[PDB]
Amino acid sequence: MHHRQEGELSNTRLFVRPFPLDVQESELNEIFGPFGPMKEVKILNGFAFVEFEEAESAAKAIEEVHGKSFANQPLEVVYSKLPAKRYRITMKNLPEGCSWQDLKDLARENSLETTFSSVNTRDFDGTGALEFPSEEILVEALERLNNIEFRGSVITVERDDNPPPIRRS
RNA sequence: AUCCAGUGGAA
Repeated sequence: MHHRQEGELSNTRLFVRPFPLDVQESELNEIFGPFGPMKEVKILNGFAFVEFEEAESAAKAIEEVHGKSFANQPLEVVYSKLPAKRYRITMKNLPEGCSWQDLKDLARENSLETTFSSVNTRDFDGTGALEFPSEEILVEALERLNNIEFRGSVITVERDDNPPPIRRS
């Protein structure tokens, strides 16, 4: 959730609400399936967001699904928040004194700011990754957040040419 | 009734 909204989406994401409970990507692929190639469906507790390759396939499905049922409940699909790409980079550090909370405070106390922070490692290696709202923060982070000496450790933030947004929940 | 897109403030 965020206070900044626009409601001027690319006409592709479709927000659903009146789910049963065990929907879990088992009937969206059937209802939204014949409507278009459907890039992805992100169902989660209390709602879902289907997405299409064309503004036409999305509008068509909403026009036909916002007035029927898949769970003995009246559906009322509407347009979702604005689909958007974001940036990410690979970072290295030390297996101590770190959590995604500290990399958020670290990044924001220099000049830049992270939209998300991670420390994906099984044995906790200190290494992780950082997210950015655009490339103009990535190309700066590798010069400002690079090797600044954090807690006596060292941040090796560098661009690995991040993949597209993570698929599904 | 109704908004997440790595379902996060130590998690």
